[PDB]
Amino acid sequence: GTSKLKYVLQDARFFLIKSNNHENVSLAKAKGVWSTLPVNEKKLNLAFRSARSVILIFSVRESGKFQGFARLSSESHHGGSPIHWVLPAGMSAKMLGGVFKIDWICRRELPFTKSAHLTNPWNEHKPVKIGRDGQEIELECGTQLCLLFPPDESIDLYQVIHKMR
Ligand SMILES: CNC(=S)c1cccnc1
Repeated sequence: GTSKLKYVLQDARFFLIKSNNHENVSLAKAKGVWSTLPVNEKKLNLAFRSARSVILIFSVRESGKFQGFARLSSESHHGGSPIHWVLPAGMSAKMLGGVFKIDWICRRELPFTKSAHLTNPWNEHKPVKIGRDGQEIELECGTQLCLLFPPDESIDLYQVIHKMR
């Protein structure tokens, strides 16, 4: 193991991403990308410049689980390869902001039952599973949440560490 993981998470910022469906998380995992609404895009871009790592922790709504976590490798950009997201009913692709590149750190799931002892000070100390899309997770809570995930032995954090700057 957990030492490189702890190194990547040191002084990181953490954001809860609430996905409407599994398809979008599958796309994010396959293509290494995420796109969010402008209100959250602006926050993530600010955070990316502010901290050595910005971690997105994903949860599919109504799944009762987190599906993994990833580190931003870029601010958002426009004009790249299109992504055929399955958007919420009533939302068009033009309503999204730009695309963030992300490097997955863990593609394994974690059930909410395992995080019940973790509360988020930045959301009224409610259990960390509770939060709107884009809710920031305070450092200690976010670190402990990430350390609860099963180790993902398919991941080598060597290349992620070299991106930290
Ligand atoms: C791929 N991004 C999706 S589906 C989304 C929708 C609404 C808010 N944030 C993100």
